[PDB]
Amino acid sequence: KFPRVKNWELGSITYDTLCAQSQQDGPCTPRRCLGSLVLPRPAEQLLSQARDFINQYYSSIKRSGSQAHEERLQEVEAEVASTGTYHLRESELVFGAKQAWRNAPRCVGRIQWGKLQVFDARDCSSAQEMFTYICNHIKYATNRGNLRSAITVFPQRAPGRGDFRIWNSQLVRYAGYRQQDGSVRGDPANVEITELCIQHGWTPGNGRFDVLPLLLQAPDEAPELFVLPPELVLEVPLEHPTLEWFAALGLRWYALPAVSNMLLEIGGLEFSAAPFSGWYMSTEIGTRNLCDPHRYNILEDVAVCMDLDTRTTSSLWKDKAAVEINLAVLHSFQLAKVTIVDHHAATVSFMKHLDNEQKARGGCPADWAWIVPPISGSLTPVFHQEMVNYILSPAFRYQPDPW
Amino acid sequence: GPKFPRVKNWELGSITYDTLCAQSQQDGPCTPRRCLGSLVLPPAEQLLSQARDFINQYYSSIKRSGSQAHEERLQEVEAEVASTGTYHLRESELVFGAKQAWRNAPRCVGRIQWGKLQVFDARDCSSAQEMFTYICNHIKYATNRGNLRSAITVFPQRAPGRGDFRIWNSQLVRYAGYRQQDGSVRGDPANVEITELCIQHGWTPGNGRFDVLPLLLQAPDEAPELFVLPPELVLEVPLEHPTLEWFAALGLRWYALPAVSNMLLEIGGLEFSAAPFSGWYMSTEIGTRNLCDPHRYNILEDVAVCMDLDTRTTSSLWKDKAAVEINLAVLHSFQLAKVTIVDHHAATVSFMKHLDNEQKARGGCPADWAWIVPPISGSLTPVFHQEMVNYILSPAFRYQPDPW
Ligand code: HEM
Ligand code: HEM
Ligand SMILES: Fc1cccc([C@@H]2C[C@H]2CNCCc2ccnc(-n3ccnc3)n2)c1
Ligand SMILES: Fc1cccc([C@@H]2C[C@H]2CNCCc2ccnc(-n3ccnc3)n2)c1
Ligand SMILES: C[C@H](O)[C@H](O)[C@H]1CNc2nc(N)[nH]c(=O)c2N1
Ligand SMILES: C[C@H](O)[C@H](O)[C@H]1CNc2nc(N)[nH]c(=O)c2N1
Ligand SMILES: [Zn+2]
Repeated sequence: KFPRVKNWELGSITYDTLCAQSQQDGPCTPRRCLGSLVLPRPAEQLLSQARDFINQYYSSIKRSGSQAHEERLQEVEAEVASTGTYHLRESELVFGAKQAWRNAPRCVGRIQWGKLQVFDARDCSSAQEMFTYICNHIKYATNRGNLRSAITVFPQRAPGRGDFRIWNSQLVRYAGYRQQDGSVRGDPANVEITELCIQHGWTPGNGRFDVLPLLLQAPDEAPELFVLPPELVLEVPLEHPTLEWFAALGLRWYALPAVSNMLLEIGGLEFSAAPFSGWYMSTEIGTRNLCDPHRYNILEDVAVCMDLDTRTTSSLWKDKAAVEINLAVLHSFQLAKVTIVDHHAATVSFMKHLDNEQKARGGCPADWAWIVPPISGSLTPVFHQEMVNYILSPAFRYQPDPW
Repeated sequence: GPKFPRVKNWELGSITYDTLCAQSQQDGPCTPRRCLGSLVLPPAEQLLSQARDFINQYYSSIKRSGSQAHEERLQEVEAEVASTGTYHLRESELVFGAKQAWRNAPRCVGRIQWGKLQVFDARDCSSAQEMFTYICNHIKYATNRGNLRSAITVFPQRAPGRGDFRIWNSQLVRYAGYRQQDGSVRGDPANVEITELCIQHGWTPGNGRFDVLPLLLQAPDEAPELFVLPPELVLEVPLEHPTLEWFAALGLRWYALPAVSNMLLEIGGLEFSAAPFSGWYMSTEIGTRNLCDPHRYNILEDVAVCMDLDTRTTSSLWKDKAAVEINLAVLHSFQLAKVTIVDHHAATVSFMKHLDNEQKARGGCPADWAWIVPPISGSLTPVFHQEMVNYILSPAFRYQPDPW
């Protein structure tokens, strides 16, 4: 019933009892484990999800069974009975957003979970207003390089009405231009979104690091294009502490990691546009974004500037170049006074979070394959830590692309 | 469309479906409620159905399903179980089964080599002394003066009303771990218990960082007997670095032959409690895990100090830098010494070729992503980007409790 979780570096053992509170099935069965997969393959339901969330909320403020708790359940029930849905109070919304971050099994930054600035954008009626809200989010979150975690929450989904959506997967993303020679200029992950922007009237550049406009969509309307004021998008030129030629590569990356295509679920309510941001863990940039074969793919270039032997895998040229690239990102961000956390510091804080959560809730949902960094896996403490994965609500969730 | 797990490669955008998992007869640890896949360790009628299933697998592999010889073997196996409670594998059945168990092992990245496995039948073994002889032969053959060859030696199966053949050591070759008076450990902390067991059984212990352990071998219903491997049979490689000249002065070394000796080999319901197998190392096994794990030799800080790195801050990436050079040293030294080894790049590439082979041959391949992805430079290898389905097929290798 209760999974036994072991750390193999320390020999310590916990028991996850929190998993029992999961109301949603993952993709695994006793026959086969599908844990390495990236994506998933009435009014009484909503009401039960609502009562549960409201119960969580009043529990969190040490007010269970109190009159305001009882009265709040009646409101929710009254509203659902009459309208098929209900609405959250701002304080409840704030609670729900923090819990969803807390419950996100793939996020290594969760030690920070209680410190989230929540912007209520539920009074938004147009793409233009979404743009204003997003611009303020970016300004606030970026804070001249001293990054602060934030989420802005747009109006919830409603029956038989189009969703508010941000079409971009992040608020800040570099264009990928499919050249005719089959190659890709810029970021290949973004070829499609780049093409949608062009179709909807965007004048493209021809750089490797052209910041994309946002396609914002108000319900049942064509999306609208919005260029971000370049002074809002903080960026960090990449150079290397000891290799002078590195800066010549023309490499750079943006400060603000803001996810804008995930769905936020709270108490049965769904928020289809609720962009959030924290700060980068350096491997996301140095390893995945810059070195993935299907991304900027710079490994061989850097390796050659380092005069390494590309001819054979056994010279570990890839491993060597990857380390210098990650060191460059960390150095550069530190020099530009922009918040960043290395994979060692991050995983150490995550272990502390696991311990905090073990005492607070009896467990912590974690996706080992995502928590372990893409380089130097076993060099970090989380590699040696068993982990249980499961879905708790409030939750962040993937959703289909609006097109 | 298809009612089977959809598996995606995110580097190449290609998709497959695993139909093979439908053949899984054993539940793993996961449920729809929670995934437990990161966990390291999470009656005649029964035997007969396992036996019938294996015999069917065997006759399929030789393309004789439905044949007279197929149906006679089924009747032959059921008769044996009916009168003895158990049965016995033909020689070629054992060879097939051993290979299929390796082919089926979700955690082994070396499975491209699965068809090339030398199977030594030792089911006639009747003493601990004889077990030692068979093991020495295995080591000699498998080591082959550095030109390593995959092999397994199969000792007699569990018999009802009789004690097991057991090799107490977790590997045929492992280094002693001596608990110190200050609480530290000299040698390999992984092997402290087995080391103390060897001493309790009369071994005269050394006091180096790399003393080869003797073997504790247990014949049925007898106390384990102790055997020292003649040093010339145990091939070792002193570790040096191709450019850092001081690395050789660290006096680090590792053994050539990676031989797992404590796992249970299950075929058709028959259980072989002693069936040691060996391949060749993937270099990260030694350079990253054995040498840099905090609870193993833990040499990262020592090497980083020699490299004059800033060990006072995480953001200098001193651990990453040191780990790279250690792995390079491992590869460089094995190659210099002409001892077979494979780096994590070549290994993972070959495993991808294996996935493609198995997709065509069986409609999938059970694989443990957390074990297949190497402990350094994960996303720089192609397997990181490959979704993987994990499930238990049989024949299988399984963990089994330590015999003490
Ligand atoms: C404060 C510093 C933060 C750090 C260092 C951090 C770190 C990370 C990292 C490295 C990932 C893996 C992403 C990937 O590799 O694609 C991740 C995932 C995730 N994080 Fe964070 N995060 C932070 C803040 C936040 C905040 C404020 C939220 C929400 C309010 C959040 C929610 C999530 C979610 C839902 C995922 C999974 C994304 C997906 O499945 O694509 N994180 N985090
Ligand atoms: C020929 C070259 C081989 C290579 C490069 C190789 C590689 C590996 C590696 C890297 C692991 C992970 C073990 C760990 O990290 O602790 C592993 C596990 C495993 N291998 Fe191999 N292997 C090879 C040959 C063999 C052979 C001949 C067999 C059996 C017939 C085998 C069966 C297994 C099994 C059962 C495991 C799981 C071990 C466990 O769970 O503790 N491998 N292999
Ligand atoms: F096609 C796809 C289907 C599912 C997921 C995919 C890639 C994994 C999703 C990216 N995951 C989040 C990436 C990201 C980017 C920027 N910031 C964060 N971030 C910020 C705070 N915490 C995480 N995360 C592609
Ligand atoms: F206490 C424990 C409980 C379960 C597993 C554990 C460690 C993971 C098992 C070691 N796994 C095998 C390591 C190994 C060593 C030498 N050779 C191989 N090998 C040889 C061919 N293929 C793999 N494997 C401890
Ligand atoms: C197939 C595999 O699950 C996929 O490559 C995962 C692995 N772990 C990851 N971990 C993080 N942090 N981010 C990712 O995108 C992925 N991708
Ligand atoms: C907790 C985690 O499951 C454990 O440390 C695993 C991770 N992946 C591994 N992968 C391999 N190849 N070998 C291992 O011993 C482990 N250990
Ligand atoms: Zn699972």
